Amino acid sequence: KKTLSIVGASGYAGGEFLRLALSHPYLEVKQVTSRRFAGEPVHFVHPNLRGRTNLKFVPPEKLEPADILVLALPHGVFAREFDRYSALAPVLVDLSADFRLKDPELYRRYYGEHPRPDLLGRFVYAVPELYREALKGADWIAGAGCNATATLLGLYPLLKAGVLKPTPIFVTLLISTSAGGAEASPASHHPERAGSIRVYKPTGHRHTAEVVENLPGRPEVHLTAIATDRVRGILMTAQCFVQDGWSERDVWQAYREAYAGEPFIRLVKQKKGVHRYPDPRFVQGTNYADIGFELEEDTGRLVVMTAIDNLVKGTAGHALQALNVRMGWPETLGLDFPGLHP
Repeated sequence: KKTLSIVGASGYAGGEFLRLALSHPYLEVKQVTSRRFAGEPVHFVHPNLRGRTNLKFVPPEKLEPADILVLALPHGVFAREFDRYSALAPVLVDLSADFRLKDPELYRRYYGEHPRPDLLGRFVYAVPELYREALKGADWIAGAGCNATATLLGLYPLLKAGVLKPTPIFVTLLISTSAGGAEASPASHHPERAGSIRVYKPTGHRHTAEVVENLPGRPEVHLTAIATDRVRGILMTAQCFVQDGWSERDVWQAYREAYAGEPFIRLVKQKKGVHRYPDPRFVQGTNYADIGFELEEDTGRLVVMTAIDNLVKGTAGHALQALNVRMGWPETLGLDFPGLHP
């Protein structure tokens, strides 16, 4: 049973990890930090945790060493104060984008110059379905972007098996408002925001970098993020074309091959019934990535789909799953919630 503390636990990413860790049998949450809510019980910020823990936020200066340290700070902050936090634990799980990329110049293009460039390539990208082996020996784990996770899981098998023609792949993601974080903005005032569909980042999305670095064979991939008013969830859709000869059966085989035995991948193969395609609503609160596709026969056009809860499978859930791998614990530990219906 290991000790684990969370930096930036008042945010959505850290708070979601806090919820998950609290019901994990082999983890003991020691400290959770917050400058703003220092001294306040955690349920003051996360009401769902009312009566489930006596933890209170402490200022980060009060931070003591622990076995595992989860960093859920605003992007760029952990990198600027790396030495201070890295000394607190041998195992680091960073949910920020600070150490996700290998190429220092790719990082700069989307985030500006990295302060500790030689550190890039040391953290292992947290996508168990792709790097489980490397995660087993990773002391520094870098969580992946939510949209990146959805896009990579849906596309990886296809590119790995050479299913797609080399032409550009267009990824349109329907995202949620929690993806924007807990910090308010004029655009987020509820009556101003509810009901709106906000084109969010139509071009130049920073998750593109993550997607390109973790897909085989230098594929051309473009992203467009459109935010609906749902609070959680992501429906990733991708437009591309299959090489000639590929039937629907073949494409499923490509997925079965890449993800055979994956505990958190569900291939949605349904010919009939009401729920035939990945739908973020049903994976809400879960660590599942539901995957499906439809092949346009006469054109060869393939529409790929992947749905996940952006805060769980897209953030805290996959980070914990990866931590389970590193620690040698069953991957589903603390991540077995099935979701609800209706």
